[PDB]
Amino acid sequence: EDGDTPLHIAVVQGNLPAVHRLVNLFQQGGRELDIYNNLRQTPLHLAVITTLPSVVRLLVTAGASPMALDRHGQTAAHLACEHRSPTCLRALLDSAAPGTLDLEARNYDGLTALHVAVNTECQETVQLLLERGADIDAVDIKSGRSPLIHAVENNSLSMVQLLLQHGANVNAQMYSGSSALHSASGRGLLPLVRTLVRSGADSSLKNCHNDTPLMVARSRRVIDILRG
Repeated sequence: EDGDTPLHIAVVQGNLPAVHRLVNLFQQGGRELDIYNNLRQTPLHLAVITTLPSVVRLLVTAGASPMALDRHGQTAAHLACEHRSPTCLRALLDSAAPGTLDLEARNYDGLTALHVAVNTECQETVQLLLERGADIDAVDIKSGRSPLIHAVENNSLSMVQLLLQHGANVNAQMYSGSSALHSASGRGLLPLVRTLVRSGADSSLKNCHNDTPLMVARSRRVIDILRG
């Protein structure tokens, strides 16, 4: 019955025993576990949102799909990252059947789980995604920016260091042809300029305006770093 979502309720109330009972009942009647409420959430979405790793494991092992989309096109993985929940992300990645979970999934905004994680600057979720195969250079359709460029624009030295550590292309360019270094240089983000240059950033790379990171240097201190 419409407005009847007993499994959704059991999840939000954190009642694992009830969830188990209901999962058994659903399976006996051929009912899908990926049933939507009026917010377009499945019970699995709710398990991640509530931060219940044990429930996530039960549901996924029982056949709930990690790829079912919510209202904003978020997969379970996307939701674990926006909720800064490494344990739920771990539960999902460990429980999913081989070949059923794709970390390159794009939400309606166009972002991967990695983009979302970097934006929260949660080091734990970023690390785990990267260890499990997430494409570190993936570019979302909206901005054409890699996670590294996102990190530089957010002025997060931690994320910049973490991504470079994991093999990120330091010379990736946006639609306009600007790189991470153009951004750091133009804004005078000294610690970032130092980190990018030592990691191999190309200071001669031209954008669509024909500008190089050297030409947009905000101050003499930046120029000094760029030139060594």
